[PDB]
Amino acid sequence: ILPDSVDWREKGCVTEVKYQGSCGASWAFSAVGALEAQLKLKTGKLVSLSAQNLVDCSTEKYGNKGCNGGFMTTAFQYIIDNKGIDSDASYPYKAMDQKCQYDSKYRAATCSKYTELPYGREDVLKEAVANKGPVSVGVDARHPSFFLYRSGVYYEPSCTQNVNHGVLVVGYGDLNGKEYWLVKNSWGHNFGEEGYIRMARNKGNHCGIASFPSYPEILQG
Ligand SMILES: O=C(CO)N1CCc2c(c(-c3ccc(C(F)(F)F)c(SCCN4CCC(F)CC4)c3)nn2C[C@@H](O)CN2CCCCC2)C1
Repeated sequence: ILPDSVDWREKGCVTEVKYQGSCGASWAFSAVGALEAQLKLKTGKLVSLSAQNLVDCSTEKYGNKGCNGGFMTTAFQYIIDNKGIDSDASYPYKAMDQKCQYDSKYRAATCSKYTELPYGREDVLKEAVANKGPVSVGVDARHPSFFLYRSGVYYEPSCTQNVNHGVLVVGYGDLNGKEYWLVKNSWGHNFGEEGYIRMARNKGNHCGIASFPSYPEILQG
C-alpha cells in the first residue's frame, strides 16, 4: 500500500529548477536532482550538486558526450568511481563542454550505488518514488506540445516510449480522476508549471516516463 499522492518538494528535498540552455545536459540535471534528495535526506542540508561536473568529467569512459547527451546511470557510476561530486556553487553550470575541473576540496556528495527499475513498470516506479525518493527518468520530449506545455496533465497521443530527454520524477498524484507524474524539468522557471510538468500516469508508459528509471543512494558510512 502506497500513498495516493507524493510531492518531495514539500519535504524540502528538491532544489530550484535549473536552465540547461543550448547544452543537451538534461541527463546530468536528472542525475544531480535525484542525488540532491538523497543528500538532503541523509544530512538535512539541501545543496545543488554540479551538473557541469558531470558534463565535463563523466565523459567517454562512461559512454557520455557532455552537451551532446548522456546517461544518468553512468553519471552515477562516475560519482561512485570518483568518490565525489562537487557542489553546484563551487562548480557552476556554463551550458558548454569544458575540461574536467573536479576538485575534491569542494565535494558536496558521494554515491554508494544506483538502482535501475524495469522498463515500463509504472507500478514499480510509483513504489520507488514513494519509498525511495525522486527518481531519474527519460521521456520522449520530441513533440511541440512538450516544448509548448503550460499547465495541466500532459497527454500527447503521438508520444512514444523511446526516451531522449532526462528529467526528475519528484512525485505523483491524481487530479479529479486524471493520474499524473510530477516531473521536474531543466528548462528554467518559465517552462510549464514553474518549471515542472505533470505527465499522464498509468497510460501505457506515456512518453516513456518509466522506460529507464534509476535512483542513487548515499548509505551511512
Ligand atoms: O529509449 C530507448 C529505447 O526505448 N533507448 C535505447 C536504449 C536506452 C536508452 C537510454 C536512455 C536513458 C535515459 C536518457 C535520458 F534521460 F537522458 F534522456 C536517454 S537520452 C539519449 C542519451 N544518449 C544520447 C547519445 C549518447 F550521447 C549516449 C547518451 C537515453 N538508456 N538505454 C539503455 C542502455 O542503452 C543504456 N546504456 C547501457 C550500456 C551502458 C551505457 C548505458 C534510449
